[PDB]
Amino acid sequence: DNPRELQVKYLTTYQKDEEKLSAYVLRLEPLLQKLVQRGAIERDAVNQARLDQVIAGAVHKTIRRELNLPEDGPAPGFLQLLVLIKDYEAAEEEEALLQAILEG
Repeated sequence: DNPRELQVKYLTTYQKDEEKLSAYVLRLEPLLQKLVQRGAIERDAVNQARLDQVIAGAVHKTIRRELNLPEDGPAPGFLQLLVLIKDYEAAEEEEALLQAILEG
């Protein structure tokens, strides 16, 4: 309920085994915006905070590279990050289709 408790819950929210990364980011977003409301995070840090937790919580332990995002660079906005993830998930689906076919 209080800001620290909200922070702990956000930081310990992790991507589920069979959850799409895009669904994961969508699930995180309300929690992040609530943290902004309660003063636990400043507006100007939101994008970085978002990216950080995606990186921390993702099943893919090197997702920052898969999305071609470099450290130190500026954090993408919400919609930009979602589009990067959509493109990534499309490519992953292509790889899965190929594996299923070759397995014929």
